[PDB]
Parts: sequence; structure tokens; C-alpha cells
Amino acid sequence: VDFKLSPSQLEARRHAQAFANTVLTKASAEYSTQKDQLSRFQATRPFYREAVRHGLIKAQVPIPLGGTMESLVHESIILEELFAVEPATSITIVATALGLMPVILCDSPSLQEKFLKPFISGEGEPLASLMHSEPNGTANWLQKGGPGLQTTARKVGNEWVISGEKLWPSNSGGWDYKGADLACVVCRVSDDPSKPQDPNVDPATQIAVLLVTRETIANNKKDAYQILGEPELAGHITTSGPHTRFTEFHVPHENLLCTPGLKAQGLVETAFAMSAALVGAMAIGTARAAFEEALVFAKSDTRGGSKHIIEHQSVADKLIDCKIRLETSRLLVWKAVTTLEDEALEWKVKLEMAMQTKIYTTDVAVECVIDAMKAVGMKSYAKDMSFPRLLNEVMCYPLFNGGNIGLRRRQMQRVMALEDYEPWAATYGSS
Amino acid sequence: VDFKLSPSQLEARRHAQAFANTVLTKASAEYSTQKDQLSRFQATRPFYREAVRHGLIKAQVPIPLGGTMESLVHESIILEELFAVEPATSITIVATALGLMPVILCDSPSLQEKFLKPFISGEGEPLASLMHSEPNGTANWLQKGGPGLQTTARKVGNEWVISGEKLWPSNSGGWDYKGADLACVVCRVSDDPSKPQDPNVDPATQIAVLLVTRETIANNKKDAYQILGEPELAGHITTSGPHTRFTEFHVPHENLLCTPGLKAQGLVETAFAMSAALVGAMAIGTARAAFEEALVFAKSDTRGGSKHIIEHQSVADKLIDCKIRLETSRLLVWKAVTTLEDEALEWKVKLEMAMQTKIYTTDVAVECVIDAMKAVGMKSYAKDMSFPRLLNEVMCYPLFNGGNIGLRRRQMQRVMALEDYEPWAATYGS
Amino acid sequence: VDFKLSPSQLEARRHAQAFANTVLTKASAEYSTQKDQLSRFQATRPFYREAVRHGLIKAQVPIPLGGTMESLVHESIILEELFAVEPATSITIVATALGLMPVILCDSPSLQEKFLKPFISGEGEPLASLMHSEPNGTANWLQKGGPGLQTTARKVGNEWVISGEKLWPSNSGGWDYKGADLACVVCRVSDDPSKPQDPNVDPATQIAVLLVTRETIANNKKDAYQILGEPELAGHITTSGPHTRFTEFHVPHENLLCTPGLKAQGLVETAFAMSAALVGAMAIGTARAAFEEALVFAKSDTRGGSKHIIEHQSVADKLIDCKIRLETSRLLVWKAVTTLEDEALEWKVKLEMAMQTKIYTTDVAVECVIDAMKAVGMKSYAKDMSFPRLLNEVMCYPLFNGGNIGLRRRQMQRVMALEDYEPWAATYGSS
Amino acid sequence: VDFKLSPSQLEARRHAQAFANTVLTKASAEYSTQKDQLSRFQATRPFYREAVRHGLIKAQVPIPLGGTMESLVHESIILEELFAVEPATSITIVATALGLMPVILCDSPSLQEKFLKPFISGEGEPLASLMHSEPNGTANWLQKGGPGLQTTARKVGNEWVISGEKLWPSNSGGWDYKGADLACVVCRVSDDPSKPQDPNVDPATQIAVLLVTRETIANNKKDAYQILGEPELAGHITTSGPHTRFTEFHVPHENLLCTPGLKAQGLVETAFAMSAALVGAMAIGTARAAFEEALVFAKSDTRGGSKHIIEHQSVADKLIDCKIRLETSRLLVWKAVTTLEDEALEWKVKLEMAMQTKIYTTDVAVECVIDAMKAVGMKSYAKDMSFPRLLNEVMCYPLFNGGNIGLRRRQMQRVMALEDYEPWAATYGSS
Ligand SMILES: Cc1cc2nc3c(=O)[nH]c(=O)nc-3n(C[C@H](O)[C@H](O)[C@H](O)COP(=O)(O)OP(=O)(O)OC[C@H]3O[C@@H](n4cnc5c(N)ncnc54)[C@H](O)[C@@H]3O)c2cc1C
Ligand SMILES: Cc1cc2nc3c(=O)[nH]c(=O)nc-3n(C[C@H](O)[C@H](O)[C@H](O)COP(=O)(O)OP(=O)(O)OC[C@H]3O[C@@H](n4cnc5c(N)ncnc54)[C@H](O)[C@@H]3O)c2cc1C
Ligand SMILES: Cc1cc2nc3c(=O)[nH]c(=O)nc-3n(C[C@H](O)[C@H](O)[C@H](O)COP(=O)(O)OP(=O)(O)OC[C@H]3O[C@@H](n4cnc5c(N)ncnc54)[C@H](O)[C@@H]3O)c2cc1C
Ligand SMILES: Cc1cc2nc3c(=O)[nH]c(=O)nc-3n(C[C@H](O)[C@H](O)[C@H](O)COP(=O)(O)OP(=O)(O)OC[C@H]3O[C@@H](n4cnc5c(N)ncnc54)[C@H](O)[C@@H]3O)c2cc1C
Ligand SMILES: CCCCCCCC[N+](=O)[O-]
Ligand SMILES: CCCCCCCC[N+](=O)[O-]
Ligand SMILES: CCCCCCCC[N+](=O)[O-]
Ligand SMILES: CCCCCCCC[N+](=O)[O-]
Repeated sequence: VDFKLSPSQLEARRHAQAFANTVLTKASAEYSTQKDQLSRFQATRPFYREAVRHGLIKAQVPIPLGGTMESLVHESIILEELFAVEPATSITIVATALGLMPVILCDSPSLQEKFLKPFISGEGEPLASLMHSEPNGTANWLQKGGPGLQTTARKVGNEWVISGEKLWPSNSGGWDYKGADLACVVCRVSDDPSKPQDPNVDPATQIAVLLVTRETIANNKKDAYQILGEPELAGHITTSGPHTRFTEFHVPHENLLCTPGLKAQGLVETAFAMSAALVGAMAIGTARAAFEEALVFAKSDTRGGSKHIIEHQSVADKLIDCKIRLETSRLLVWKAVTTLEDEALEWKVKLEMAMQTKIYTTDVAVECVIDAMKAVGMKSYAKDMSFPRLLNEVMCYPLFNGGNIGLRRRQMQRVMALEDYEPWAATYGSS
Repeated sequence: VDFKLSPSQLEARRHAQAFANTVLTKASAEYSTQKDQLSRFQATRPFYREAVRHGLIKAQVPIPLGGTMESLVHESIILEELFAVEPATSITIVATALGLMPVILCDSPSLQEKFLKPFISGEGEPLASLMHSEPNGTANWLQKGGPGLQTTARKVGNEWVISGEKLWPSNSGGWDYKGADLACVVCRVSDDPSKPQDPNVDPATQIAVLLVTRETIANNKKDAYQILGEPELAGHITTSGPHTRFTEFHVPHENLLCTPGLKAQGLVETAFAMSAALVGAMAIGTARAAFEEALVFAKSDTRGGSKHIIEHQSVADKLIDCKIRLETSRLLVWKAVTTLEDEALEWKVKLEMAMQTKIYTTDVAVECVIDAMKAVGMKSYAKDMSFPRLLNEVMCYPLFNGGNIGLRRRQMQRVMALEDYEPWAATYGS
Repeated sequence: VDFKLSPSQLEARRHAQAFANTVLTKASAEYSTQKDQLSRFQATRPFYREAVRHGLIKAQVPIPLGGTMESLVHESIILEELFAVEPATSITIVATALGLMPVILCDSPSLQEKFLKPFISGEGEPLASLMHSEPNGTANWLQKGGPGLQTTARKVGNEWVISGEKLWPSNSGGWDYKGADLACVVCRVSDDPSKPQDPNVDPATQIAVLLVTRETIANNKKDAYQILGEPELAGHITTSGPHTRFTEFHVPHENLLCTPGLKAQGLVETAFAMSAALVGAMAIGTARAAFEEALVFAKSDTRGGSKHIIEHQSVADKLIDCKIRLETSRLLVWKAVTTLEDEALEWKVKLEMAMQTKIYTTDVAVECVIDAMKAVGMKSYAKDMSFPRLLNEVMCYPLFNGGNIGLRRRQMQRVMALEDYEPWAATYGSS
Repeated sequence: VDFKLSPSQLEARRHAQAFANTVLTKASAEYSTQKDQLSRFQATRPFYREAVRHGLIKAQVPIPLGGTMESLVHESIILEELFAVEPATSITIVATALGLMPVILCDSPSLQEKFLKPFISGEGEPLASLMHSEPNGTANWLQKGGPGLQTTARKVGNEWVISGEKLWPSNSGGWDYKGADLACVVCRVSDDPSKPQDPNVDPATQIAVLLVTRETIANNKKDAYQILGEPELAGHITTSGPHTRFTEFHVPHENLLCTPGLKAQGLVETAFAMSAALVGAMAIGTARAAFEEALVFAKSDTRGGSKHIIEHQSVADKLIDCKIRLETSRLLVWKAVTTLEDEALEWKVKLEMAMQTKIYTTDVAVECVIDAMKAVGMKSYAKDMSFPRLLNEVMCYPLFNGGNIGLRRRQMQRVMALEDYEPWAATYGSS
């Protein structure tokens, strides 16, 4: 067992830090003057253009598929550096990565070649989005006997027709509400959308993923695809994740990701399990920013006392708990991503590890930011420090990419409940 | 022992709710539109005028002093209802209350009568501020051997001269940056403001409090009193609590609140012990708003499943924890304000109770808001729900009115370490 | 609103402390040398004898019913003082009190006068036990479609015939395994115990309570009532709560507490809601003992340093935390018992307050003891301090009298789910 | 960065598992009959003999020094498996390992050759003990202006003379109160024990360590070395860490382990740093046994309901939390021991990492046992399940090997305060 970083892992960090410091620090001056979510998002376009130019979008795609991703650990390192400085743009990169993943994970080389092309070219500002979440919620999308996804699709001739609404998926409307360059739309197959999901059929068998592009949207009537709204968010105020309605929206059969059913569900689950693990690096980044700002402050400020405040046990106890939370978090993220990369391991073992990671890292980052604020004191409450921004941004993490209470805990629970569950298979191997 | 509310307590509640619902709900339409902290504060003025007109400033001053305060439990009830709806303006009322406290608590009838008069008139929009906080911090303001307060005062003939900077005291500059109608400025006495506090004298023996009005400022050179900035805050975005510089600022000796020393410090400490307990009510208001919003949501929303999410044990667990936090918090605040009004109890028993209250209620209010969000899920993160506002507002409480880590835990620790510490005196008698 | 204590409340406290300090402090010398649970229990009899003699058992019975209980706050004060010194015998007093509660709460004057008489007499060592808990568990006893209680009762002629097993009910076998002076035995009515509970009938409608005395047992075959074992507990090692098997045990119809059904369930629910509130006083006593020991230590010991350890912020932080938990706990207990006594409030309002109290005070008492131990340090771990006893005793409280996880949180959840739930009705009145 | 275990790492786990299951499981039948701490400890002698015969003592010594230790990760894995089954004897191995450490670490191959010899032999039952802890505490042993250690040494001719008392150090009196085969006695150098430590001297400059063997004790008057008592412990009831008084105790100057002062303190610090990282493996073992018993129960018991209790969200939530705590803990220990082995890192980096690990793993192991108990419910409180023993055992860990509050948190606090503190040095390398 080994924790040493390769020169390429160290270079990835250096590269990521430099990008964050020289480019991402300039974003605030641009987006701060904009007075709604979309305007703020549009104001980050030149930074994502720079991200593309720096090869960061290409680094979201595995090398066998023509990308530049060296490993998930490299990716983890990069995301922590980006998020420790500025989630603006950084969030758009990971959202794109997630949007690309169903394609990256499917086993069709020609679909891959076709749809990944703009993302590996190193040019423009191509956006991807995994359009799963809905206005009515999704924690119970797989519940047998429940309503299921409210976005449904039916086959009509050589075409699929999408009806319903998505809400939350980052990048989904593109820069201009004419659509992301690639959206993966998750639907429940239904021949009559006005009829409830058949309670005698397993919801996972009815799942389909349809690839929707700018061209797809252009080939539809204008009111077949509409942005109804854009949520004003507590934090991550420069991201876009609109309320989209599909009305009789036509998609060619060649844009179906795979045969509807368990294989389509498996592509979604795999992608959200990859993300579950990697989201820990975003949480670490945000919390580390908090911990470091508090650490620096505590080692150079006496707060009208005679000694630096890090010398008070109560202040140091906070910084200690923060440090422990960040250290355990990163270890768990690195464990999770290498587990996911281990071909000798069963899915359920990878999934369990990925759920734990999401749950821990995201809950604990919140505590870390709040403890840092408490240690710094009143000064952390004003926007000449970064804590107000960090507080709002860190609270996204336990809620997003499938919230801990409704989704991640439940997925983990289902695995632990399995008769052949091996708690330590990822550590000591399978018996 | 009894928990039943009297007719006037129930009516105090009815009256605070009605004012919050009919008046305070309209404030956001005005302030949200504004560009910066000061202008948001200014957009709040008509709502403070309505508060005055509803007798809510008069209710901050005891009846013997010509006010209408019925009791601290009434006060707790009012603050909870107010903050459960809208901290804007509500914050201004309680900051005024605090600014009034050292005058209320001194026993100089001529001073009370002179300086409390605008606040009991039921007219205008008079503001008070207790100016204690500084740019360099105040958690160590009484540390023997430390530099102490950096706002100092010196006697020159029949007046006092203030040299230094305050930061954070709410209302301190008034509506227009020409001053609160009354400010109590806490200074360290120093003959020479360049000489470091004498390491051999107890800092508490050097505390003075000087009363400063808009008239006091007007009678000084323009540059004697400078507003240098206005913090942009995470939450409570409509409050003013500027950065103020006093440079050779002249104050009549008759505006000195009491004799410098333990008595002046004792006034500040008592003022802040009373606020310590009452901020619990503010915390409960905010946390209660989160809990009730989450509860209604969980009882009416299935999140695309077959049952309301309250039926999921993990959701219910969060709401149970929120409910428990709120219920224990309110009990402790009422216990505290009740303990503070008990003439039979000695100061350290009251102070300890008050410290306990600020610490518990403010820490636990934050967990309550976050657990409420986690229960609601993704939808709590967007501004068409209250939670984004509540999250930012609730984090103020463990940090402000003397933060828990540096101030309140240290005050409490000092009491507990005394030889004659009686942990259960407030309950089981001395 | 008022927190001042009356002379009789202050006297109740003085009396309980005096008894604890002069009688109960002597119990350790006697049970410490016994070899098993039952012997330690039996070694306790003289102290229970003294408790009776001191009026403490009579004080478990309301004044209208011939007892001397002045109120539930009085009760709370007393229990805190007892458990702050020695849970031995104290636990026997409270278990009896629970045993007496379904009789206390029925509205049959002749039954009360009859069955409560030994307990109001001021003489003997009479024990009572509410026999609810079962080897298979009881968290799901009212689950529709479940197996229900495995102790069943059927009517045969003019008597009832109990079949099944109880586990845990304190005092149930009495001092000598010939039975408690009064045992309230909760059964599920079933005509054929070898057939499963009907999944179409609400389990609450089938609940019966049969009073079983030492005479009832004497009038049965010796093998119809068997003590099969006595659990060795981590703490409260002087209590007896045996494994009891009923095999065709005949009970007179005049021993039926009420018509089987929702009234019988209601009596059990009300008994356990009252205990749920009062058990908080037990938790507070135990954790107060931990806190006071730690506090006296911190104020008198420098641990090889220059100053008393209370001067260290981290130690003080623990004690502060202990203090807050104790203070909030006792307030909540007083709130809850006063709520239970308020004739103007709906039951669900009383139930909810009672559940909250049990959940909070019991969970928080565990943290309090543990934090006290951490503050004292290594010395807390040896049996020449109270802590090792306190640790084992405190861990009982979240688990017993309806565990928090399986029972109390589920009872509270059910009330919160109701359409007419008023969160603050106990504070601000109902609408 | 790699987490894969080698065949030798897998073999060490199998081996340790086989040992715990075939040998350690039998220990309880012997020690449970004994009536005091020392008797129980002596009853474990046959099992320590077996441990020597399995080469487990030899494996506490590095290969360069003639032992069989393969790595610190090997050692972590072994201690986890041992403590998961039975901390009796397992504690004695680990106490001996700590005892040997200052010798293992010193600059003297001749001292190493001489004193380690009986431990690498593979026969008998040799015990080591690092004797640092005292009746008055040690958290402030290095405080300038404080009384310092109360076990003191003066040089008298060509011998050293020990005056003072020790309390807590495991194995110190050996099997028979005639001494551990090897004991490293940590002393404060004081020409006159009657005089207070000089407030002008850095206490660290006055530290000496004297090796004391059974021979050393035999060459002294009966009352120069006396056992005043043996603490009765809450858990780990089969260890010995007695109260020891040295009255004019003579020790040859050749037995002086190194030059008194910063170098001697260095060896003690380094030894306790290593134990700090490795006690997490003990804590994990105990918590893991709690988690696994609770998991198996949750997956096979319905508690009188229609489904296994793991299906209840609240129960699963407890198991999830336990799992997360165990996973993050193990990762941290492996990171800590690997960091300790890294020759390229500054000492303070290794020290901070070891402190982190001790604090986190030990605090979180207690939470993990208590959660497992809450999930199982009332059943967990009786001694026919492991929990009562585990609860008592787990509470040792935050308190022992330098309690978290007094020692480990302050050692970490000192590191973080240093101008050149590098929080991420153990991960991302030093600047
Ligand atoms: C910055 C950002 C980026 C985003 N990017 C994307 C994206 O790229 N793609 C995408 O599809 N979405 C995206 N979203 C949404 C995100 O993935 C959310 O996690 C998702 O909407 C699910 O929300 P939820 O977990 O609260 O589930 P919900 O269904 O909304 O449930 C809400 C709450 O209900 C309760 N609950 C419901 N069911 C249960 C149950 N069975 N058991 C216990 N509790 C239950 C829980 O408390 C849960 O938290 C994004 C959101 C944000 C803020
Ligand atoms: C909305 C609002 C209204 C306000 N109104 C007023 C007002 O009306 N009047 C007024 O005077 N002020 C006011 N303030 C300020 C408020 O009272 C702050 O609590 C006050 O500034 C003290 O801050 P602090 O506790 O963080 O101490 P600081 O001295 O600023 O110290 C900050 C941190 O340093 C650490 N620290 C410093 N010393 C120690 C120590 N000895 N031991 C352990 N840790 C230590 C702690 O972690 C502490 O949290 C207001 C602030 C806000 C946001
Ligand atoms: C099973 C077992 C095995 C053991 N084996 C050994 C062994 O092999 N060798 C050995 O030397 N000892 C051994 N001991 C002792 C063990 O290492 C203890 O941790 C050690 O005695 C120090 O205890 P302590 O941390 O509680 O410090 P103490 O000095 O006893 O301090 C007690 C408490 O005071 C407070 N405190 C004191 N000073 C400060 C401070 N400056 N700042 C903040 N808080 C403070 C803290 O709350 C602390 O927990 C063993 C004990 C047990 C139970
Ligand atoms: C000192 C002492 C005195 C006692 N006195 C009495 C007495 O006087 N009378 C008496 O009847 N008993 C008595 N008992 C038992 C006590 O009342 C227990 O709390 C009771 O047995 C119920 O146990 P439980 O809550 O763990 O439920 P169980 O049915 O044993 O279930 C245990 C666990 O399973 C899980 N679980 C089961 N169902 C659910 C669910 N639906 N939802 C979520 N989780 C679930 C929970 O994690 C729960 O903790 C005593 C015990 C002790 C130690
Ligand atoms: C690298 C994968 C990280 C995905 C983060 C984007 C958030 C999507 N979401 O909230 O579901
Ligand atoms: C009733 C008193 C409430 C306290 C006023 C809040 C601002 C004061 N402060 O933060 O120091
Ligand atoms: C009145 C207080 C009742 C406590 C009885 C003792 C335990 C009962 N129980 O665990 O169910
Ligand atoms: C290498 C393992 C070290 C653990 C030694 C046992 C207790 C030591 N202690 O308490 O300091």
C-alpha cells in the first residue's frame, strides 16, 4: 500500500493550481456585476473557454477514447485545487464530465467517436449535461409502485417523443438556452404519459437515455423545448441548471444511448457513482479554502490579546477537527476512486465505497467550514473574507449529486442489506 | 413551577405576529431592490417607523422608566415571533434595546430621564447603539497584560476626549451616518492614548462608558467622527453596523455614564448578559422558521414517491432533532430571563445561566437550519424557499453578541472555576 | 411562567438526598460480593425495605388513590437525587411505580383500592412489574400485518389463559422467583396461539392486560410459570428482569384490567409515556454524578501542571457541554411532566412532549458521562472513581423503557405525521 | 497511490486471524473465574506463551534488529484482527512493543543487541514496558515552570538512583511483581528530589531513560521497588499497569539509554508517536467487532416485525455511520504508519499525522460502538452479546496512550502553531 504521488500527479496539481490562480481568480470581477443566475453563468464563458484551452475539458475523457484523463486520482487532485480557489467554471467542467459519462461508459465505439468529438478537440466551449433531476424530485425514481420519472419517452415510427420536465441539471440549456452541446436525458418509457407507471413492473426496466443536441432542439418546433425558469441558488451562483419542459419533443432513434431497461439504468447508476466519489474532491476544496483561511488568520492575529489565537485550546480544537475532516475525506476519496478503477471488484463493492465517500465528505465539509468560521469569529461573517461564499457553497454538497438522506444513504442501505454483502471486500478482497 | 402564559403574554404574541405578518412581510420588496448594506438599512426606515408606531421601541424600556416592557418572558415571546418572519427591522429594535441597556441599568435618574426620552415618546425613528466592538477584536478586552480596548478616553478639563475605532455595533451611525440618537461608547481610560495599557492594573478598573448623541457629534469637528466603512454581511443584510473612527472627539463630563472602573464594566457585562439570554429568542425564531417550512414540506410532498416524505424514518429523524433543539432552546431562554429577573440570586448564578443560554441556543440553531435543509433536499438550496436566507442569518448568532468560542465560553469557564461556584443555584436555590 | 420551587418540593429534595446519602450509600458493601444478578438483587432487599419505611413507595401513588405523591415535578426531583447517588434499589422503586401505573390510570376505584393496598401500606417490600417486553422484541408490537406480541391470552370459561414469554420487565419474578406482588401482564388476545395474528385486524384492538399476583401463581401448576433466566447486564447490575415463560397459566377474569382493545393499549401507552418523561430524571441523576465528580476533580487537581485543570479551555469546554446538557435536560423533564398533568391538552400533545424528553435526555446523558471521563482523563477509567459504573449505567437509558431508535422516535414520528399536528400546542395553546 | 495488499500482508492477516480464533477465543474461560486484575492477567500467561510461539513478539522488532516486523501496515493489520476478537494478551503484546520501542529507536547497537535479545528468541514469555505515566499525571510533564515528572534520577558514583512513583504502564511489574524483562523508566534528572524542578530549565533537557530489568530489581533491596496497587479497570480487565514505588533504586550507568536531555525526550516522543498511529488499529478492531455483531443481528432479526431491522432507515443509518467511521479510521492509520516510515519527511509532519490519527480513530471508535448498541437495542445491554465488554474496552482508547484532551491535542496544537507548519506535507510533499 502506497500513498506516493507520481511526477504526473504532481504536475497535474501544479497545472491545476496555476490555472486556478491566474485565470479563475479573475472570474469574480466579471460575474459579480451581473444580477441574475444566467447572466452570472454567461459571464463565466470566457473562463470555461480558457479551461478548454488549458486542456481541462479534454482531461475529462479517458485516453482510450481520445481524451487526456490519466486517472481518477489525477482528477481528484485537480478538482480539489480548482474548488479550493473558485467553483465558478470549475462546476461547469465537472457538470460536463458528468454529462459525458453515460457515453464514456456505454460500450458503443461509434456513438462514442461521434458524440465525444467536440469535447476532445481543445476548441470552443462545448457543454454537456446529464439531465436526470425533476421538479417532482427523484429520490424515488426507482421505487416499484410509485409514479416514477415524470419525463417519459415513447417510440413513434423511427423516432422517440419526450414529454415532461427536468429541473437542476447543470449546463442543460447551454450558454444561450438553445441547449447544451450534448444532453443525456433520462426518461421512463411510456406509451401513454397520461397513464400512471404500471405498479406490477420494476421501474429500472423502463429506463431510457436519449441524447439531445443543439441540432435536435433546432429540429423541433419552438415550444417543444422550453426553459421555464432558472433557480437562484444560495451558492454556486454562476452555474446554470434550468427548469426545462419537453412537449412532444422528437428525438431520432440513432440518439438512443442503448436498449431501454436495466442497461440504461446501469449507465445512469455508474455515472452517478463515479460522480459520488469525485464530488468529495469538490467538498474537500471548498472546506480546505475555509480551513486554510482560518489557519492563516489564527497564526497571525491575536484579536486584541497578547498571543496569536491558535494558542487558545478552543481555537486550536476547531482547526484540529477541520484538519482531521479534510485528511480523512481525501483518503476516502482516493480509496473510492481507486476502488472504482479496480476490475477485480464487484459493482456492489464499488458502489458501497462510492456512497460512503459521498456521504462522509459532503456532511463533514459543512462542519469544517462552520468550525473555521467559529474559530475566526465575527470577522468571518463579512464578505471581505471568503467565508460567506464558502458557507453557501459547501451546503450544496450534502444536497446535490443525489442528496445523502433520500438517495445515497438508501443506495448504501440496499447494498448492506444484500445477503452476500462483504463489508471489507474493497480492503481485504472477496471471500 | 409553571409554564402557563398569562393573557398579556398571549396578547404580546398575537401582537408581534400581526405586526410581522402585516408589516414586516412588506420590507423585502423595498430592501431587496437596493445596492449595498447601508441602502438596504435605509430602505428599512419606514418599517422601524411602523415598529415605533406599534409601541415596540417603547416596549424595550421598563415601565418604571416610562416604557411598556412587561417582562423578559414577554420580550422573548416577541423576538421569537418577529425573527420567525423577518430579521430586517427586528434586528434594529433589539440593537436599540441593547444600546439603551446601560442607561436603563445605571441608577442615575437624571440620565435615564434625559436620554431615554426619544425612545418612550412613540414618535420618530430613534436609534440606539452599544458601541463596544472594535476592528482588532474584543474577546481579550479584559485580559490583564494585554493591550485592552483601543478606543481610549482621557479627561481634559470638564470633558472627555475619545481616540479610537469601533466596528460592528448595530445602529451606531444612525440612518444617515450622523449618529445614532444615543450611543454608549465603551472606552479604556488612558491619560496618554499612545501608552500601552499598564500590565499591572486590572483592565476592568479602567473601563468608562460615554454617551454620544447626534448633538455631541454636531458639536465636534467634522473629522472627529468618521464612518470609514460598512461591512457587507453574509446575512442580516439590512443592518448597519459601521466602522467608526473617533479622532479627538469631545464629550461633556455630564455624558459620562458612571464612575470609570468595575461599575462601568459591570454595566457593560450586565447589558451583554441580558442580550446573551435574549439572542436565544432570535436564534429560535430563525431556526423555527426553517423547521416549520421543512415540516409543512415533508407533510405535503412525496418527492415522486407514494408517501409524504415525513414517513421516511431518516426525514422524521431530522425533524425530531430540529423539534428537540427548538423546544430545549425555548425552555432555556425562558429559564434564563426568569433567572435574570430573580432578585434573590447573586450575579454569577445569573451570568452563568445567561452564558449557557447564548452558547446552546446559537450553536443548536445552526444545526436545526441545516437539518431542515437536508430533510427538504435539493429544493432548499434555491431562493424560492426561505432556507438560503435562513442559513446565512442563523450563522450570525454563534458569532455575534460575544461569540461563543472567545467570549461566552470564557465568561462561563471563569464562573465555574471560582471556589464558591454553585452549579444548581438557579434551580435548587443558594 | 415560573421556575421557583415550593417548600414541599425543596423538602422532597432534602428527604431524597438524606435517604440516598445515609441509606443507599451502604448498598454497595452488600451487593458487591454477590456472584450473579439475582443475588445482587436479593442483597438489595433491606434497602428497598428502608425505602418503603421512608415513604418512597407510597410516594409513587397519587394522593386521591391513598398515596403520597404530591406531583410529577416532586417525583422528578426525588428521582434525580436518588440516581445521582445509587441506582440500586432506586431502580426497584421506579420499576414498581411503572408496574402500578396501569392500575393507577384505570378508572375503576374498587380495583385500585384492592391492588394498590400493599403499596400504600408503608410496610413489607412489595414489588410491582409491568410485563411488556419479550425475547423477540416489542418495537413492532402494534405493526399491522406483523406477528404481534408472542405472549397471548384466551378466555376459557370464566378465566384467562396466558401463553408465551416475557423478557426484561424489572421486578417480574419478585424477590424469590415466586412473582411480583403485582404484575400487569400485557398480552395479545388469540384464540389459537399456534395460528399467526390476523393481518386484517389492527393489533391495538387485541391488546389485553391481566393482573397476576403471587396468589395467581400459587394457584397454578409449578411449571405454568417458569423463570428461564436472568440476564447479566452491563450496568444496573442489582436489578432483576427475568426471562419468564407462561405455559397454560390460568388467571381469574376478575384480574382483567379492562375490556381488551384500544382502552387496554391506551393504558399501556399512557403508562409508558409517563415513564418516558420521568426516565429523563434518572438519566440526569447519573450524568449529574459524572459531571460533579469531574468538576470537583478539575477544580482540585493540576494533573502535574501549575494550575487546576479547569483553567484549560478544552477541559472547561467539556464541563460547559456537560452543564448545558444537564440544564436543558431537567427543564425538558419539568416541561414534559407538567404537560402530562395539564387536563386541557390533547393526548397527542402530551405524548409528543414525553417522546422528545425521553429521546433527548437519554442520548445526551451518554455524551455527558463520556465527556466528563475525557476531561478527568485516564483516572476516570479505574474503579476507584465512579465513572466505570456511571458509563455502564448511563448506556441503559437510550435503550430501555422503549428504545429511542425503534420505539420513541417512531411514536413521535407518528404524531408529527398527523394532519392536525400542532408543534407548539404545549407552549402556546392549540388553535 | 495504491491500496493493494501484498501476499505477505494477506498472510499476516490470515495468520493473526487463525491465532485469535484458535487461541485467544479460549482465554475467557480461564480469566473469567479469577477475582482480581492481577489474577486475570496471570491467567493470560499461557496465551502470551502461545503468542511468542507464533512469533508475535518477534514480529514487534524490526528485521535489522533480528525480529520479524515486515512493516507498520503489516503491524496495523495484525493488531486489527487481534483486537476484533480478544484484547486479552493482545494488549500485552502491544505494551511490550511500546516497551521495546525506545531501544529499537536508539543510537546504540550494543544496547539493542543486549536488551532486545530475549524478545527475538521465540521462547518463554518476555515482557517489556515503557514506564512513563505517574499518579499525578503526565499531560504537563514538559511544561516549563511546572513540577515535571515525579519519578526522578540522580547519578551517584557510577550508578543512577531512582526516586519516585509510576502508575498505569502495562506489563511493568511482570507476571509476578518482580519486574518486566525490560522496562524503560522515564525520569527527570534531579540532583536533589526534595527541590522543585528549576523554573528556568526547559523540562525536555532534563529527561533521562534508564533500562531496568529483572536482574536490576534482584540486585536491589526489597523495598527499593514496591508494588503499591493494581488499578481495577473498567475494561481490558486482564492487563497489569500497577502502582510502582522506587525508593533509592540503583541502576548501572551502562543501562542509561542515551544522553539525558533533548535526545532522551526525542526517543520517548518518537515511541509514543508510533503508538499513537498504531492504537487506531486497536480501536478499529474493537469498533469493528461492534459493527459486525450489530450488522449480522440487523440482517437476521426482525425484532417481532415483518422484515429484518436493517430495512429500517434509522437502523441502517447507524450501521452506515459505523461503517464510515471504520473505513476512514483504517485509511488514516495506514496513512499514518506509512508517513512514519517515510525517510523524506520532517519529524513534525510525521508527528502531526500521528496525532490526527490517535485523536480521530479513538474518539470515533466509541461513537461506533454506542451506535451499534443503539441499533441492536435492549439486547445489546446483556452479556450474552459482546457489547457490554466492547463498550468498556472502547472507552480506554481516547484516554490511554496519551489522552486526546491533555496530550495528543496539545502536541498537534504545538505543531500547527510553528511558523513553518505545512498542513499537506505528508500528501503533496514539502516546499
Ligand atoms: C449545483 C447543482 C448542480 C446540479 N447538477 C445536476 C446534474 O448535473 N444532473 C442532475 O440530474 N441534477 C443535478 N442537480 C440536482 C442534484 O443531483 C440533486 O441531488 C437531485 O435533484 C436530487 O435531489 P434530492 O437528493 O434532494 O432528492 P429529492 O427527490 O428532491 O428528495 C428531497 C428529500 O426528500 C427526502 N426523501 C425523499 N425520498 C426519500 C426516501 N425514499 N427515503 C428517505 N428520504 C427521502 C430526503 O430528505 C431528500 O433529501 C444539481 C443541483 C445543483 C444545486
Ligand atoms: C448583526 C451584528 C450586530 C452586532 N451588534 C453589535 C453591537 O450592537 N454592539 C457591539 O459592541 N458589537 C456588535 N456586533 C459584534 C458582536 O458582538 C461580536 O460578537 C463581537 O465583535 C465579538 O466578536 P468575537 O466573539 O468573534 O471576538 P473576537 O475578539 O473578534 O475574536 C474572534 C475569535 O477569536 C478567537 N479568540 C479570541 N480570543 C480568544 C480567547 N481568549 N479564547 C479562545 N478564543 C479566542 C475565537 O475563536 C473568537 O471566535 C455585531 C455583529 C453583528 C454581525
Ligand atoms: C490499558 C492501559 C495501558 C496503559 N499503558 C501505558 C504504558 O504502556 N506506558 C505509560 O506510560 N502509560 C500507560 N498507561 C497510561 C496512558 O498512556 C495515559 O494516557 C497516561 O497516563 C496519560 O493520561 P492522561 O492523558 O489522562 O493525562 P493526565 O495528566 O492524567 O491528565 C488528565 C486530564 O487532565 C486534562 N489536562 C491536563 N493537562 C492539560 C492541559 N495542559 N491542557 C488541556 N487539558 C489538560 C485533560 O482532560 C486530561 O485528560 C496505560 C493506561 C491504560 C488504561
Ligand atoms: C434496567 C431495565 C429495566 C427494564 N424494565 C422493563 C419493564 O419494567 N417493563 C418492560 O416491559 N420492559 C422493561 N425493560 C425493557 C425495556 O423497556 C426495552 O426498552 C424494551 O425491551 C424495548 O426494547 P427495544 O426498544 O430495543 O426494542 P426491540 O424490539 O428489542 O428492537 C431493538 C432494535 O431494533 C430496531 N428496530 C426494531 N423495530 C424497528 C422499527 N420499526 N423502526 C426502527 N427500528 C427498529 C431498533 O434499532 C431497536 O433499538 C427493562 C430493561 C432494562 C435494561
Ligand atoms: C466529476 C463528477 C462531479 C459531478 C458534479 C456535478 C454535479 C451534478 N449533480 O449535482 O448531480
Ligand atoms: C435584546 C438584545 C439583543 C442583542 C442585540 C444584537 C446585536 C448585539 N451584538 O451583536 O452584540
Ligand atoms: C416511572 C419510571 C419508570 C422506570 C421503570 C424502569 C424501567 C422500565 N423500562 O425499561 O421499561
Ligand atoms: C504499539 C501499540 C502501543 C499501545 C501500548 C498500550 C498502551 C500504551 N499507553 O497507554 O500509553
